[PDB]
Amino acid sequence: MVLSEFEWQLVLHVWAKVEADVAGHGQDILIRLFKSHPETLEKFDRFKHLKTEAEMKASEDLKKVGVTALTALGAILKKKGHHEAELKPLAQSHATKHKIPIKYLEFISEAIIHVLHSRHPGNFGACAQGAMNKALELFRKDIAAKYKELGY
Ligand code: HEM
Repeated sequence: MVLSEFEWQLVLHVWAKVEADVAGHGQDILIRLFKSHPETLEKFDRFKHLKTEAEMKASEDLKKVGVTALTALGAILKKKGHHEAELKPLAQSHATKHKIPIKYLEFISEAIIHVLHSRHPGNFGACAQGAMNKALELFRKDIAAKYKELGY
């Protein structure tokens, strides 16, 4: 699949808004992921003992991990699909080191959309949501291709 230039424009304008508060978006995304899908927290050896939303909000480690993920995602999105070099190492680490199934990447994609809608009323309508859904789908499909090459 491919996104149109117009779809990329929508994605990257949204992402530039995310960049005004990367840490806050990252915290909200991971907390939404862990509350909606608690099994995902087990994959985080650095902070899998966290239990409550208040503990998660007080964790500097959770915040830093969220910032790193959003930073990498932003760098990849800015390649507008031409992201082979940037995405390959990430796909490899998630297959082999972190052991993240595709279903968990679907869960985090849902969390991203949810948080974008929650944090950006009036600036995240149907056009932007559809474009971001497609960009995240492309990201997941390209990761899945690398997973298949590894037999994961
Ligand atoms: C938008 C999707 C995601 C992006 C862009 C992303 C990006 C990253 C990056 C850049 C790193 C550090 C470098 C590396 O190890 O490759 C990382 C680490 C990690 N990721 Fe992801 N990730 C994503 C989704 C996920 C999901 C859904 C999970 C688990 C359910 C996960 C689990 C981990 C873990 C456990 C680490 C190590 C964290 C730590 O150091 O404590 N990632 N991720």
